[PDB]
Amino acid sequence: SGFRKMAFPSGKVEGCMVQVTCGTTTLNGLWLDDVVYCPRHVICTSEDMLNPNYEDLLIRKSNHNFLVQAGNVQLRVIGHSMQNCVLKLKVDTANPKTPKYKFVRIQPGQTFSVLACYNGSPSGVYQCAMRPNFTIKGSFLNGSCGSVGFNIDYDCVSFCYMHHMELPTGVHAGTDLEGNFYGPFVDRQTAQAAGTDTTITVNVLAWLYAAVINGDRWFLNRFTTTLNDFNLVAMKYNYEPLTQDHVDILGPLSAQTGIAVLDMCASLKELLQNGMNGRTILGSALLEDEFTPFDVVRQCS
Amino acid sequence: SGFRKMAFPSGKVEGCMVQVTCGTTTLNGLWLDDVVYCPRHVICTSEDMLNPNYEDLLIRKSNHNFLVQAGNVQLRVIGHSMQNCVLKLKVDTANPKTPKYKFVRIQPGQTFSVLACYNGSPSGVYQCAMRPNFTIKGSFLNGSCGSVGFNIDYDCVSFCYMHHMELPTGVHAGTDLEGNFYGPFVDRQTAQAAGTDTTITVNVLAWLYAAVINGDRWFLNRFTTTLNDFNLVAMKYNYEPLTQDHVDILGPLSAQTGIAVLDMCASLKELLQNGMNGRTILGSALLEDEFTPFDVVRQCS
Ligand SMILES: CN(C)CCCNC(=O)C[C@H](Cc1ccc(F)cc1)NC(=O)[C@@H](Cc1ccc(Cl)cc1Cl)NC(=O)[C@H](N)Cc1ccccc1C#N
Ligand SMILES: CN(C)CCCNC(=O)C[C@H](Cc1ccc(F)cc1)NC(=O)[C@@H](Cc1ccc(Cl)cc1Cl)NC(=O)[C@H](N)Cc1ccccc1C#N
Repeated sequence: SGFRKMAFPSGKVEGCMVQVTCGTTTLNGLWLDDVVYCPRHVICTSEDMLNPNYEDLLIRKSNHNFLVQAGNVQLRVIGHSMQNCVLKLKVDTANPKTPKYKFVRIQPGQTFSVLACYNGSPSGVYQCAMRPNFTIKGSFLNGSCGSVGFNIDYDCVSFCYMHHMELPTGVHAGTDLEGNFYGPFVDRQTAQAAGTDTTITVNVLAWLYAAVINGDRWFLNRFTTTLNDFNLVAMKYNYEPLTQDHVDILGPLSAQTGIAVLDMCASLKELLQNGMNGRTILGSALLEDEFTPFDVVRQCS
Repeated sequence: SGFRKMAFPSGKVEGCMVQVTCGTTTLNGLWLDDVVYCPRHVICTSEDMLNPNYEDLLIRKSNHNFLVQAGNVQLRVIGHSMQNCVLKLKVDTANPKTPKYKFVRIQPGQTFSVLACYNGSPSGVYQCAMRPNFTIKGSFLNGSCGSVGFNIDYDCVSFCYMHHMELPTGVHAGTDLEGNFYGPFVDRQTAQAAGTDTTITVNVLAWLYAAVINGDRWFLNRFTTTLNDFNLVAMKYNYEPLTQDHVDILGPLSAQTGIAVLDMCASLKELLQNGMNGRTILGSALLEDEFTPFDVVRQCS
């Protein structure tokens, strides 16, 4: 029992992290087979960063402009190309530690694990949700660009995030591994804002179920509700509307506890109108919304 | 910027996890050089577990009673010995992925990373504090025994925890890697209770500093206090007394923010007497006490 913020084991990704240097700019890259993936703004000087034209800047580059280091062993770049906002550097050596992997794009409210790296050296691991406004509330310092986010599924690493920048508000923005940004952001050093965020309702309910499974029951009640009347109370408190497929995914948890989703929605409604009266749920005084139904099942099974 | 619950990269430990089987009992072991470490209660049947005599049970064992699996490759046991509550199995192959390592015992309030494993296969990573009553609030299912807790320091893994049992309250108890239990627990299946827990004051203050560094300032005040008057308010709220060496460790954070420790203690006092009035600090509605001053510096530097 117990419920913790849990990341995937990071070793399969650690064996892929390299250091990509161009000019005086150094960030992290991802070495899979004979290709290295990194953020394209590594080809930028500090002045280029204000209003870059990346097709121009890459055209003015040669393979020998790129220093790739897999630890102390420098790697030989034999080709380079752009894939939207990620740079691809072809190297002469396939990575012998390349795991089975996919490039996948995740939806808002889905979670993943981040391997925060600096100078190609992994330094920390944590869990993250993609917020509804397409930012992540990460933990990232200078040098972290090129750090990746991933999920693991039977020894296959699904890479879903590459880190590109920190917004003025201190939240973080990046791309998928094909270089398409999440949300309406671009890779240039201008003060960009995110839309207004919202609470991931389905995740809050998954976490309420985790609480019952771990023996926290004080918030439960005999009341039930309908799907339509709950969503009326969501919008008032800045919660996403609950769909019927969201109820369906919560099916297994509802089964394992004997608490219908709409029964649990009634308890959520009460917590929103009245707060917690100084009590906690799974060690938190807030409704936590960064655990998916899948994350809960994985930890409670 | 940002502040997340952060674990150490787990790859160096993943390369050490094996599956130790005796009879019908299977748990996780730790393979370093030519020795495998696991919890000694693997030599117990379900009846032995009630009131075991481990010197008797090990004496009745031979090397061939122990099945060790490093993945699919079975390992050859050539010797066995007991080290308090951990079993040592000597194998014929040194682990080629053995990292540089130490066995260290941690103090209450110190944190570490847990690699939760099942059948010798790593499945998740999270951070933990050793509570003042010598339990950890972990996340562990059947099969997790033998999972280890560790810190990393310049590619040296300091192993500090092996998981042995879950208490009736759902908290977890284990040993150091020399097999000495943390706290007053023993490896037998009886309902054991932990002493009363307390909040790690120095960690709460480290986390308040992390908040200021990340721009959360609403809780600050112009008041200051003395070391003696603060500790009077601690005991009333079940907080550990603050020592002068605790102030000293908080030195660097106090310097980096311009907020003397005793100035920050005044803000803590106010939060305890008045609560948060519905506001949050670093995404939490509670005073978090599982980040050490070291953890904060590492993430804010
Ligand atoms: C107290 N606290 C919570 C308040 C918030 C303080 N927050 C910052 O000061 C980060 C600033 C915020 C900012 C400022 C001016 C702008 F106009 C745009 C953004 N942001 C960067 O400095 C970008 C500029 C940038 C570089 C490259 C591209 Cl493509 C786009 C942009 Cl916006 N630097 C990176 O993100 C680096 N690569 C990685 C990095 C460096 C320093 C600090 C964090 C990180 C991360 N992670
Ligand atoms: C809703 N929820 C929060 C309420 C709490 C429910 N909590 C439990 O039901 C776990 C029980 C609690 C218990 C019950 C009777 C006792 F008399 C002693 C302890 N505890 C075990 O079942 C030990 C018995 C045991 C085995 C070996 C030794 Cl040396 C000592 C003991 Cl106490 N089993 C392990 O710990 C396994 N190895 C690993 C394991 C198995 C199942 C579940 C969790 C874990 C973990 N982690």
